Amino acid sequence: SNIRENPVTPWNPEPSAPVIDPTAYIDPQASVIGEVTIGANVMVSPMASIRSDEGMPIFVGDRSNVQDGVVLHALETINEEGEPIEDNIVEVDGKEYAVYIGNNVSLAHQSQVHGPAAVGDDTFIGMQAFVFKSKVGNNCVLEPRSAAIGVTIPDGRYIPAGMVVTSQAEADKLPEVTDDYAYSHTNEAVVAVNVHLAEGYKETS
Amino acid sequence: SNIRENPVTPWNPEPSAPVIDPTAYIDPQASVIGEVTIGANVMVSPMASIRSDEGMPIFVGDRSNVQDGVVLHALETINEEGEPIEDNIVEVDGKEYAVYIGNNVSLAHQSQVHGPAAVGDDTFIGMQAFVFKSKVGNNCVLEPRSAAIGVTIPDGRYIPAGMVVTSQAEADKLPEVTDDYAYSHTNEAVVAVNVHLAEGYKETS
Amino acid sequence: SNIRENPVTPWNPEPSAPVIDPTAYIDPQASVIGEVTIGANVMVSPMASIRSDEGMPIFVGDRSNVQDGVVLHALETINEEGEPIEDNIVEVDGKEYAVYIGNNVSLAHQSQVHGPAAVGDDTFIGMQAFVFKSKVGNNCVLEPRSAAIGVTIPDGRYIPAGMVVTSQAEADKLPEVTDDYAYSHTNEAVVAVNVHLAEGYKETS
Ligand SMILES: [Fe+3]
Ligand SMILES: [Zn+2]
Ligand SMILES: [Zn+2]
Ligand SMILES: [Zn+2]
Repeated sequence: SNIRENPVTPWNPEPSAPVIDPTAYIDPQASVIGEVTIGANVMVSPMASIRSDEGMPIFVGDRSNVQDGVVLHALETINEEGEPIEDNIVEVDGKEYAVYIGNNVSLAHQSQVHGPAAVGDDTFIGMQAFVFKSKVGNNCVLEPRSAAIGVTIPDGRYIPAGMVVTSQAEADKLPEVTDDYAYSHTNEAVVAVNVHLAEGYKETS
Repeated sequence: SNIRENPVTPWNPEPSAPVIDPTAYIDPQASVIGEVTIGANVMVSPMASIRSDEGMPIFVGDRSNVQDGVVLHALETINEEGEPIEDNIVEVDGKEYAVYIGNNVSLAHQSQVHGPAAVGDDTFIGMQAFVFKSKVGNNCVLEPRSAAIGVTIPDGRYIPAGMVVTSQAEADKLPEVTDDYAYSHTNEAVVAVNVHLAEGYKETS
Repeated sequence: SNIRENPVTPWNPEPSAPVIDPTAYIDPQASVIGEVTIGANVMVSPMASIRSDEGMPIFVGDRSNVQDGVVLHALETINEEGEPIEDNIVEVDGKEYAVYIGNNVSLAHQSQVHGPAAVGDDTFIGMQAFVFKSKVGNNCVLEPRSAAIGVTIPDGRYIPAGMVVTSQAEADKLPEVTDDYAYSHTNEAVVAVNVHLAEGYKETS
């Protein structure tokens, strides 16, 4: 089966199975393993791998999409001594996650978000982009091949294609999304399309 | 099944199934969905995803190869009002495509071509490279980790490893493939090998 | 089947099947094809592709891990005339390989090692990183999105995130891993975790 429980390990005494909204579409060639919550109208495309086997949840909010070849995984959040590793946990609205993906977020083909990480609502994570040990605000755009490592990206900023942002000083000076910016409407178009695709694929299963 | 029709959606009243030449080899762990044409002696490797579900065809010419983990997909080419989005369509020899891959083209492991895009004959798209909203000429080489976004790459040029080309002024000044260039014969060697691999894999099915 | 022989071709008269230690865990959604040796306690994750069909072995040492979406493949090592192509072969401890991955090595999500290549013991190859025509020493760290092409990386060095190293002069001046370096203990933590994951996943099969 492509939707599976995680295994018993020293930090995981009890396997967890994914909680998937009935309106989500999970492609038969995607893999979803472990403590994962997937929200309404989410599309998970072929060859995506969402794997939550190192403790604590990976959450994917409503009307988000996880495109072909995308990987979601996270660093260990509970050591063998049962103790939570606080550095590897993100907090969003009073709850703890290994990876938090907000609502209306697009994770475009071959991108990767690796916990600890949070991605705010209405954000586009571009093709082949990378997010690790970072919090990405709402209404952001990571252009294709950009990366954010170890930083907080403020709401409404974009990272130009190919740029790798590793310092908070850099992240603080990223340009703003404006109406004339080439990717300012990309995420809303992509979300609308993928919500329709998920419904159409559901009608084939 | 790993070869599948695309779904019914507002822009796609009738599902299309892939048209695949009998001499092509499609790995059982690849995915090919929707309005896709695959030519003679093409090799499609494990974990590749070719997905044509947003309108108009993805074409892969004869003796081309689509290696492990490669993604082909395209932006919407027909809006919900049935109207063609001309910005998202490429024209090659009087025909319209969402993605056009020419003959004898190598899409090497983990690369991605995202429509609208065209790739001319005898071109090598290197490992992890990225092509989006671009036309790449014939006899070109994209070295590993290069990218072409929003540009036209003239015939016979190469992009050095890791370079991300986003402006036409940059693309116009790319170096030429010459006989002493390290990748000048790479594509022809790779094409010959993959044509033989496709035949050998066909004999195992 | 996801574990398969390679095909008969002009350079490969006899198919080879993978040799896999009984304590290794190969995910059902990974692909392993051809002349491949996988050592003890190795974890091979969903969507990884290890493909040895162009001659000579791909070796993955004990307690190594091959994470989601990783690709291992190699250039042709035997031409159609039966003659070994020495440029495309690496030698490690008196034996020849197309790709050699040492013991306790982590190939993190979406990375790729393409032969000819060798990766020494206790080395971390970071997320989305790329190694091709290179020898990477022991105790090295390739940070996410780094790449080494055509070079030898000395023992105990790291490549900063996003850096693409293509010249030996560059590789010779890479910084050293020290105890205060952010990734100095990452590989040992990741190896220990993955050895435990492999055992837990084995208990589900
Ligand atoms: Fe797969
Ligand atoms: Zn991970
Ligand atoms: Zn797409
Ligand atoms: Zn290859």
